[PDB]
Amino acid sequence: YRSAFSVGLETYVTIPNMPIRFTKIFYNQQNHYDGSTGKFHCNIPGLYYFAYHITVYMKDVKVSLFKKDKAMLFTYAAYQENNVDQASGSVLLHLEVGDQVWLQVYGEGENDSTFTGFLLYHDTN
Amino acid sequence: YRSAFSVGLETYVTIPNMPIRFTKIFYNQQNHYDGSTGKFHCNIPGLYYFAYHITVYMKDVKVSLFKKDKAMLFTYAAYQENNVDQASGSVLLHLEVGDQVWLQVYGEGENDSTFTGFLLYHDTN
Amino acid sequence: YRSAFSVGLETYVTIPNMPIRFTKIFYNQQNHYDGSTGKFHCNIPGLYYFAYHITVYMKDVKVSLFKKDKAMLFTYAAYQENNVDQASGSVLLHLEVGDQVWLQVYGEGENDSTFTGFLLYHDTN
Ligand SMILES: [Cl-]
Repeated sequence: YRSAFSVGLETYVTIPNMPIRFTKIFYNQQNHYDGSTGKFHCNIPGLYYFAYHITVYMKDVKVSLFKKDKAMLFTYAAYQENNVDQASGSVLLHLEVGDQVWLQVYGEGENDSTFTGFLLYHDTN
Repeated sequence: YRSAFSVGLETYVTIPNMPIRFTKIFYNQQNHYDGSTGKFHCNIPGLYYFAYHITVYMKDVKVSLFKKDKAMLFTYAAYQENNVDQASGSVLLHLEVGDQVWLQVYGEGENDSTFTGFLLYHDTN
Repeated sequence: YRSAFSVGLETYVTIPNMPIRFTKIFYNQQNHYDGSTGKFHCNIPGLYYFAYHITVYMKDVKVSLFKKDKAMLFTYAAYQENNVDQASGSVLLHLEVGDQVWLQVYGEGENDSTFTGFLLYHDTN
């Protein structure tokens, strides 16, 4: 059971209020990261590890890791960071088939920023 | 073989000289992280990956990752960071049954801070 | 299939223009990290996760994660960070037998810095 991705941006600060569209692709063999939207689509249910290191050239930075719960049919910020120019973070999240995870930043308009996730434990039922 | 946890705090700077008691729980299905103490208890021996991203609102910050060696019957700082407001780190540690791992900070009294660990390789004997 | 390492330095800023020779060893049971050179040697082909948290006491810092592609017979910077005193990063990289991965920093001459990697998915053919 394989499902992983690692993507980059190579810029200072992308556009806010939208999913960060990471263009640079370090790994994406299962094609579970959508480069056209910046969202990771879960196709294998289980526990996933997400890690990111984002640089931001904005004021009042607000970094959020979103999860769209497919079964609950609603989106929420599973993780949030505030007022940090160089925001780093990592978290474990359990995902179901259809769930979506992506990164988002908010700030006021006035370096490799990464976003990595992989399946650690797959569900066994 | 599953053993993982990912926990948060959602505050600026917790209390020093004691294990950081992470209240927010992102994942804890094996119930190996003690929310009442902030210590992870190893129940499966093997190689574990620990990662943390702590924000601190204190002076002369001192971030330490402690390991209580059950067999050696003594506690030591397996990792330490000094004079960093936004401390990030990750490390691989081999643990035995009964070992304990936790985070601790020291500073002078005057944002999601995470602490994640999971079993990478379990011992085979 | 096991192949992992986690190493430290315990200093402020090592020497530039050369692979960072991490002397402190948190884990190295497969002996795939060369302490005399600072390079990780891949002996099991597959997808590897690399994470690092380097502190630097230099000006115009330039942190790079190098990969020597054994089959292509050439070395390139798989990851790069610029003008960051406390540089953190993580990435997934696929490696073949003979590939080498190491960290490198550039700066102008005027705290635990870690470097961790482990085999996530091994190739199955
Ligand atoms: Cl990290």
